[PDB]
Amino acid sequence: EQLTEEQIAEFKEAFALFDKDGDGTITTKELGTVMRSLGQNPTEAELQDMINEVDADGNGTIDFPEFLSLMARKMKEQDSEEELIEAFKVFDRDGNGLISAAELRHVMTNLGEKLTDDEVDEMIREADIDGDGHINYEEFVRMMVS
Ligand SMILES: [Ca+2]
Ligand SMILES: [Ca+2]
Ligand SMILES: [Ca+2]
Ligand SMILES: [Ca+2]
Ligand SMILES: [Ca+2]
Repeated sequence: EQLTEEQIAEFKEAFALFDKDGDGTITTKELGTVMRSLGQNPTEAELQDMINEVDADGNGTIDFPEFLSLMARKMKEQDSEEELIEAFKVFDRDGNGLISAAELRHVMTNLGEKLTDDEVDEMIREADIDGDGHINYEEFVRMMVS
């Protein structure tokens, strides 16, 4: 058990948008063509780093198996990111990109923990890097995963 025929089809369709000449490989050049379509014009050096990070057999191009592997890991990654984003948005009651002491205390109460200002301030101090007395998304993630 790993993937359905439909999943593999969608993986192939995506690979094809990179493999411009259908040779079964994505090169630095082909990756460049796609990115240039998306508004980025990376250097050959930048493209080669992008390939080297995922070309497992060090053969210089990415094959469909190599793509499946990097895709599956990116998707799981994005699942985790999304959970963190949705949580940050539960806490950032006003959406200004920062969890304040008042916001955190409000959400904690509803989460079942009726906290004092001193307690919530200590929580924030633990996570606060830029010293602004608020928890911004990076600070939230860094604490939640470490
Ligand atoms: Ca190709
Ligand atoms: Ca660049
Ligand atoms: Ca390869
Ligand atoms: Ca806020
Ligand atoms: Ca902060």
